[PDB]
Amino acid sequence: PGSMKVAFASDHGGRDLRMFLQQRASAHGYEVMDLGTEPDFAKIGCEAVTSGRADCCILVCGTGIGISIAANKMKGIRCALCSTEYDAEMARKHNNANALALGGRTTGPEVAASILSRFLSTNFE
Amino acid sequence: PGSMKVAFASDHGGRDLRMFLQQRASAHGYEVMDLGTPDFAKIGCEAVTSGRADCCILVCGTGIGISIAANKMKGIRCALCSTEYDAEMARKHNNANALALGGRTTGPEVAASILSRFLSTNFEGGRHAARIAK
Repeated sequence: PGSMKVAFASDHGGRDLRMFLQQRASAHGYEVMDLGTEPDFAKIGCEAVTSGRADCCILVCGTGIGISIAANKMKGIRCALCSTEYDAEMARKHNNANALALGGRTTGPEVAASILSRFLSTNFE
Repeated sequence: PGSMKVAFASDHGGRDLRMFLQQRASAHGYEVMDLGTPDFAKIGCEAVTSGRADCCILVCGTGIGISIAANKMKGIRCALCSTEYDAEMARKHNNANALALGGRTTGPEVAASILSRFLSTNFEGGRHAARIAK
């Protein structure tokens, strides 16, 4: 986890939850790359990953749907939109996801945190 | 509603859900196209990109791998939804023309109410139309 560089970006509404998630990531040993607060925060999160500067990016959005669509439309990005820990577990084990979209308007913080936690610790098969 | 052509495709494990959602859409007046049981995603999406269906519904394990692959196709916007609100926003804000559902993660009644909200919500093209890119 001390090895893994984890990038985060959010829209305006998602800043609070993003920072909460960053702090849970730091507290479990992850290296946090806070990419800031807004399209804009789209290319930005995904480019940290594709250019090798970050191992994955965590994108915090309204529902996550618009961002998951956009993220996946980029070369070398596999973006999972998860609403349970099982989703995040599968996203990694089966889909080698390198981006997690989370919906701040749709997912409680503690649930977003347990989804994040599982995404970060699951290895690809 | 009577005017809308909806395509349906699913993986092996997703046939029960697919059929069930097909029945539900038929009875609410939709024109259903059962395309059958990641070949099935390319197939679902191609009904949309060729002009044969208005949207496609894709029943998967989690929906995650299908939504990724579906979104890699030009002119496809695939929404993996787990609530009716997700479905509503996927259409209103994102103009999704593909819905991904996870048969392993979503219960049949929740999947049907997601579908029903997906099929009856229109894109808000107007507000997005004049936004200035760059």
